[PDB]
Amino acid sequence: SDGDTAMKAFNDTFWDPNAKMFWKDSKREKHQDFWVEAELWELVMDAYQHTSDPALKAELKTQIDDVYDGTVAKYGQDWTNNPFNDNIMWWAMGSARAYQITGNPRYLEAARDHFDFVYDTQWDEEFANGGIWWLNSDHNTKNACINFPAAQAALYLYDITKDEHYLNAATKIFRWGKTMLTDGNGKVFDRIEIEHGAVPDATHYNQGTYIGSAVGLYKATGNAVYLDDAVKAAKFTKNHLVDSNGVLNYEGPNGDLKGGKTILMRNLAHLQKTLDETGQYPEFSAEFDEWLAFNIEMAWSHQNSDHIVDGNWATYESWSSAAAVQALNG
Ligand SMILES: *[C@H]1[C@@H](O)[C@@H](O)[C@H](O)[C@@H](CO[C@H]2O[C@H](CO[C@H]3O[C@H](CO)[C@@H](O)[C@H](O)[C@@H]3O)[C@@H](O)[C@H](O)[C@@H]2O)[C@@H]1O
Repeated sequence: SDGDTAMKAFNDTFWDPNAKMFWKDSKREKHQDFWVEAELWELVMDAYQHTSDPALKAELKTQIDDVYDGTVAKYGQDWTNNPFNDNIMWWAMGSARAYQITGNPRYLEAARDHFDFVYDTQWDEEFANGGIWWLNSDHNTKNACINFPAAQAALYLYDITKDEHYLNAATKIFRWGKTMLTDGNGKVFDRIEIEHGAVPDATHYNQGTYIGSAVGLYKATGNAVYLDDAVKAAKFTKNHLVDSNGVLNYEGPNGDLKGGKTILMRNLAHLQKTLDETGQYPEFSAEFDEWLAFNIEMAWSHQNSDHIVDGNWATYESWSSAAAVQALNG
């Protein structure tokens, strides 16, 4: 598959087998940032699930354990001192998925311990009747980039454990977030600050985690209202966070946002699979599928001679270049 060629190329260009970490760029001077490494972890897991090449599948399965090992070697196992609740939760969510694939108890303990630290200590009802703080060092804002990923992490932990506590957490987080961090119609706000209120800046990765938490809640509950929520957020994305030809936007120069199409595509694939399997929203499903295929082909067609795609789809960086690889590993 094109997904096989894209992932092997991405590994050949950016994977460091000594440190067991991705390089940040094609100069190979520094390794990827901590949180982005959890998102390239998930990319390896998504290529693992996508490929029907059994030799590549087995090599990616090994790489799932190596990405964790390289990160724990550099940083330790206990990430609860990191001041960013979102740094912790990206890795808790990756760890839950690694448990689903491998069954290695260390990944369940990592996921649970890190999720529980954030939800139990950083969910607050003093400010705005709920929601998780951005930071554990200072409590001034509650952000989409911690709240929707936390919901997703809780839904993985519910799927793994069937402990209803995790479904209750996912539901409480998502309900609060739809009320306080969206316009009620699919546009996901960046954050809500104590002093200055809502900041209605939308981005690919916050549309993405909203969509993924909504689809996950649909799968856990069978309540169609959650798939409606996902559809409205996908429709916002396809009509607003795109150029005039319908290609998803380039969000640089911000280093966190430049690769956010990676997180968006991952979640849009969950919505695509669920609409295809359920027959929900069939008119939207057919149009969504056409729009995704157009985007994936615009990514495919943007490769250099080493089969790496820079994130401006309309020196190569691993986060920016990851989005095309994710798009081809739906
Ligand atoms: C947590 C963790 O990954 C840490 O390493 C990151 O530094 C941290 C970044 O999050 C902040 O910045 C992003 C991007 O902010 C910019 O884009 C926004 C959307 O357009 C805009 O509102 C903001 O003013 C900036 O221009 C935000 O998306 C986050 O909410 C947060 O402010 C990770 O959160």
